[PDB]
Amino acid sequence: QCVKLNDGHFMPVLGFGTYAPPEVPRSKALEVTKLAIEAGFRHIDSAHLYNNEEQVGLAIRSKIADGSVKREDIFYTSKLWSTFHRPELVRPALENSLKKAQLDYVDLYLIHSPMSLKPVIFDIVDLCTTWEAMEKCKDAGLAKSIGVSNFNRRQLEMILNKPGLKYKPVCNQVECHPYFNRSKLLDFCKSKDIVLVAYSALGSQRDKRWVDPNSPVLLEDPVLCALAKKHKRTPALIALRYQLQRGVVVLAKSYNEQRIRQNVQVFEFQLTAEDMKAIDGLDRNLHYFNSDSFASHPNYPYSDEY
Ligand SMILES: NC(=O)c1ccc[n+]([C@@H]2O[C@H](COP(=O)([O-])OP(=O)(O)OC[C@H]3O[C@@H](n4cnc5c(N)ncnc54)[C@H](OP(=O)(O)O)[C@@H]3O)[C@@H](O)[C@H]2O)c1
Ligand SMILES: O=C(N1CCOCC1)N1CCN(c2ccc(Cl)cc2)CC1
Repeated sequence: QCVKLNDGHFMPVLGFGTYAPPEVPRSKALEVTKLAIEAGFRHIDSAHLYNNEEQVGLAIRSKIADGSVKREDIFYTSKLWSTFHRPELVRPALENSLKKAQLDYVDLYLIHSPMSLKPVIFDIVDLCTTWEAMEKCKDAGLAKSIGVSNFNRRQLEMILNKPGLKYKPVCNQVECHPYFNRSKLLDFCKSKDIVLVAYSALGSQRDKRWVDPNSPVLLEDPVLCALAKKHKRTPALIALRYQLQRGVVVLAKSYNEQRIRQNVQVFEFQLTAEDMKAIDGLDRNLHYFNSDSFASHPNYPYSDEY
């Protein structure tokens, strides 16, 4: 299934998460993205930060080349890293990601984060100027659609109320799972025809660089475990399926062949209303990404949200 974005284009509601840390070789990003497409994933999420666009773009091109999919059947996202918020740096950053991926266009380009950094050392940029330059990339045909990531409600409103806005963001990609379900923001987005896309929807990869290993492991949650057994699925599948029934597009990273195939099972069953309330009962404001390196930053998004 696919959801119609607010600029007319379509986005598959299940997305492949492509991040893997440095300890993993760049060549597994190629292998696993091919397997993902083979299992039925049509939405692939990447970014400049992830240092894998060559591999991921080659995986897409390899599956166009063997006739398994057509380019228009694939929805590929890249993101504008935070060192490149100044407007004159926006289009070059995008032309860069395209050259790396060896594609003619991304389906989606995002501002990766509102926390601007110098081209831990901070920058001040007017994000409306960055956005105008995002609009120009849509007009040029470089990005079929454009959107934001890690924006809170006030930071989104700044764009939507901009004088002479040409394009609403089509989406906001934010951390979103049963421990941090972003309900209030979700309602805001729905009221504006903006799609919430969930990352770390399986509880994040627990990278010691950003995540407190003392954090509860979402996929070992007792209520999700009980629901997995009721339905004879896995706690991963309950957490993904939770997101689809709330109108959220969900990403899922996995570099394991069995779990990549398992995750597409999310289309094969449904949770009931009481199942959904039980999962709603788990919200506890736990953002796994919780670092000094973001938290003292003038435009920290989790600064609002009280
Ligand atoms: N915009 C941003 O700021 C931002 C931030 C975070 C993530 N993202 C994007 O969203 C994507 C996904 O988020 P994430 O990387 O934090 O990981 P995630 O989807 O939350 O996955 C976390 C771990 O779950 C595992 N997993 C996958 N399927 C499973 C299953 N069926 N059963 C048990 N575990 C399973 C994976 O381990 P294995 O690989 O061993 O299977 C993965 O490392 C990222 O890859 C990236 O594309 C964006
Ligand atoms: O996409 C990112 N990945 C990919 C998922 O695994 C590691 C880091 N990052 C690092 C964490 N990032 C972040 C930025 C703002 C907030 Cl509020 C939370 C996390 C920026 C993007």
